[PDB]
Amino acid sequence: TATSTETKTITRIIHYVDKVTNQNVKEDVVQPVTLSRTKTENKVTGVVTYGEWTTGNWDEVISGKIDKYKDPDIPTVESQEVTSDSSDKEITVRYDRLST
Repeated sequence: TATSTETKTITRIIHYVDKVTNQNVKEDVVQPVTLSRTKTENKVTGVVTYGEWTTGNWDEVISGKIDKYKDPDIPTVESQEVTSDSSDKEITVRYDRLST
């Protein structure tokens, strides 16, 4: 009965770009969540059993105001539950320059 732990990381990245030029107007926000489960192996029979994975959450991220730009298309990126079935995500928040 040998016990070990398996872990994996699921990540959401938020990008902030100019709507037209696609230049990044803010630093990326990177949200890694590391889930785990127990692994039990009988070394005589070779039988391996796995426990349930933990769960996580990508936190809400408010898109800040940037000088010279209108309000972002997405004012806030919502928090999201992360499970072992979740895939990595990328979200792009877009800012358009003032009309002036």
